[PDB]
Amino acid sequence: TQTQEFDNEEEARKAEKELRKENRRVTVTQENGRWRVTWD
Repeated sequence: TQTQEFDNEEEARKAEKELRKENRRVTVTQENGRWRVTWD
């Protein structure tokens, strides 16, 4: 469990699609904006 924030270039969505193929699981959360993808 590790909070990694990304750009607003939408490479957080790329990171969802990419890191899932290697990392345990990523959790994309734009709570009040700010693409905070917490990967395990």
